[PDB]
Amino acid sequence: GSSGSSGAGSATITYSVLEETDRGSLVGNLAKDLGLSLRELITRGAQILSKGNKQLLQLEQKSGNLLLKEKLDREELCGSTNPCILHFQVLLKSPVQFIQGEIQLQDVNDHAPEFMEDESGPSSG
Repeated sequence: GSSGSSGAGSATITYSVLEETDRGSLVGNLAKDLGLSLRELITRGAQILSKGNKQLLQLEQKSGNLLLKEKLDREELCGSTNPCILHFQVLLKSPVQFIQGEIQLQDVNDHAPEFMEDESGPSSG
């Protein structure tokens, strides 16, 4: 059997946060993101990996919320530059595991219509 081939995409998670994010601001949910439980995140010790020395993130690991270390700067990360995405990774302990998350800039400006969803019905004849 054979059926062509294709598939790409490194980023697994994408967060939303401005650029002037204040220190101690909730970037997003990690344990709730993957839909995992704090415990699971705790057991596997889930932390934020940003930069070699001094991290710009700190997962309290209490409610699964990404906390900023300090007040960002600009150039340090991106500052204007595009796409302007933070570079981080979720570190896990035995079983040691790592993820390739991402931080998208708060580019909220669409909203779009939405209101619940539920559809399903086959057809044939």
